[PDB]
Amino acid sequence: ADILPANYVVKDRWKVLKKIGGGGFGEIYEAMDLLTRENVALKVESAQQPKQVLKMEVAVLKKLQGKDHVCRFIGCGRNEKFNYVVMQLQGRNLADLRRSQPRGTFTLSTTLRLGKQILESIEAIHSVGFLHRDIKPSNFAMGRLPSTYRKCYMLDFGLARQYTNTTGDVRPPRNVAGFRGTVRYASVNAHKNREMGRHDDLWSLFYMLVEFAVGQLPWRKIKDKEQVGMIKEKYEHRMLLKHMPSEFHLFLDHIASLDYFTKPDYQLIMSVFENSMKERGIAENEAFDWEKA
Ligand SMILES: *CCC(=O)Nc1ccccc1-c1cnc2[nH]ccc2c1
Repeated sequence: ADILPANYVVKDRWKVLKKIGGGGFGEIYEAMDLLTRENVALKVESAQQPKQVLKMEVAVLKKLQGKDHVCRFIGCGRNEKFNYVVMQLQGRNLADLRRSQPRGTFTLSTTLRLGKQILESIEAIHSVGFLHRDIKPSNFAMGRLPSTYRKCYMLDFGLARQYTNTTGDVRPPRNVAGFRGTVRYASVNAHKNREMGRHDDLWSLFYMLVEFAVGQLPWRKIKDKEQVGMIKEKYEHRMLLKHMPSEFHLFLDHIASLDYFTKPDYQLIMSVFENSMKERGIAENEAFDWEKA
């Protein structure tokens, strides 16, 4: 049930090499560019598929050309079997690198640095009027190039939603909106099936880091969406920060004090990182855990 078989050629330029991603709403593929000879990420959506998501993916991707932490947009096109998008290919994702770590934990060096780069791409997308809503390790990756290999990127805009309007006002929230994502990094907003904000992409960020440092989350074992929520709804979030820098009592207070509407203070959270980095002699020119330096 693969949309393209190998050695298929889209638009006489992109020879499919293998599948690399699947899911409900599309398949992803490594392709050789036959024009420019580099390889590339070709994502594809069935033409008939009900939930025409890819197109909206390609709008976010296009508004974000210019920004860092975004794959270069190569091309898109549709025909009577599948719609396609072409973009730059990236390296190991964070989930996979995190598991590679002996203890399943990054140093605080690598965590705080990742922190800074993930937060930019979040602000970035907020800036062009979209929530990611599905923020997780496996949704970020590293470059594979001299020019990018120490660069962490953002993948998927599948679950993305616009929160503004044509001008720049905040769309009104739905009275309900059913969480459609990954439980482990879901806010309590999402568990309560309330319309997600920019703060909810920042809750996700918060929990991602805690797991990169500490190496686990309280609920990591559970897969019941409802349970997890009830635990997260009852848990003391300061208990996570017991082995984490004291600058993360601010990040937590800040996001616990936001709603849908209220814009987050991105600079504040960018400091919690840069301060904690400083009170620890951590430089950006430091190696990452996976590096063999
Ligand atoms: C530059 C993009 C990259 O390396 N990864 C990628 C490439 C091509 C298509 C998709 C992705 C991607 C998109 N959405 C996703 N949702 C879950 C996982 C992914 C990966």
